[PDB]
Amino acid sequence: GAMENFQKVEKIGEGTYGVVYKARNKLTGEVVALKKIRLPSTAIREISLLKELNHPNIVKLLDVIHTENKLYLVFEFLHQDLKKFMDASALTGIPLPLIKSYLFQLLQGLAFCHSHRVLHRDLKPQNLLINTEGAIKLADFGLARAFGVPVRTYTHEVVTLWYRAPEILLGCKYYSTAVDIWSLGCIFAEMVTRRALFPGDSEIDQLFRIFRTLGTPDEVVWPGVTSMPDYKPSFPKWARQDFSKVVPPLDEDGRSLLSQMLHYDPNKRISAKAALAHPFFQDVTKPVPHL
Ligand SMILES: OCc1ccn(-c2ccc(Nc3cc4nc(OC5CCNCC5)ccc4cn3)c(F)c2)n1
Repeated sequence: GAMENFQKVEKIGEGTYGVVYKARNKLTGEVVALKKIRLPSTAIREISLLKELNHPNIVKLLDVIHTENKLYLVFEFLHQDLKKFMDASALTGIPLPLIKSYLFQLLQGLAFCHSHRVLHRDLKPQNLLINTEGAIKLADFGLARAFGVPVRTYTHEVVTLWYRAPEILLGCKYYSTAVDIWSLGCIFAEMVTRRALFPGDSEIDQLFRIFRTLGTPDEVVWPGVTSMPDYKPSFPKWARQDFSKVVPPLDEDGRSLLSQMLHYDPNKRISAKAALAHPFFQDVTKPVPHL
């Protein structure tokens, strides 16, 4: 069949929807990352369109193969993920110029996809892939619109809530591009501090962690919040903390940017385009990482 063209080399990992292998294309000679999803007509159309969603900071979708009750997604191969790099950099920290380069690149990736009205909806360090040159790329872009974001993965692993926007947690059915800015803000904070910003272990724990740092949202900061489906007037009313406490020793340009990425109101939250123009990026460079 179709899959006799790919030689499996090694197992990379386990995604939300299926297993990912390093593989060799026998006809072209290319080394690829092959995602195998066990199987929907609408999903096939939506995923096939992602072959056109091409940008240097988006993991290249080389092909989509629907065969034998399975969907194979053939991706470009990269060295490792940001999670491994952050774990490896725990003692010393990722240098600020490299954090800045990576955030700048990821914002370009978001600005591109958002310009075509495609959301990621499940950004997290495991979906950010790096090479030895200094590039970083977003993996799994567009798969959430095709399949949804489940509670558990295909292996029953808990899908993390740590990067989930508060509008999603409060039960908004209609997600804007702002949900990805929220997630990337949380990732930015984690790179700087070497600890997850909001490591919640349930929906309410996630919400209350957000509230304990940013203040419990009300009608002043977020018009309509008190009418949202999963909003309860019984939520405790926590005061907002200073960003100087949350992400030390990050400078005022970095804190300004982060604060705008974590605005409660999706309509007030900074866009990817606007974030690229932020003064934080005035001295941005492209360093080569220690991998
Ligand atoms: O524990 C440390 C360790 C062990 C092995 N590695 C590791 C080896 C190779 C790669 N390269 C890679 C992986 C990809 N993965 C994709 O999909 C998954 C992304 C996350 N969400 C689920 C789907 C898509 C395209 C990919 C392209 N290259 C790597 F990233 C890590 N790291």
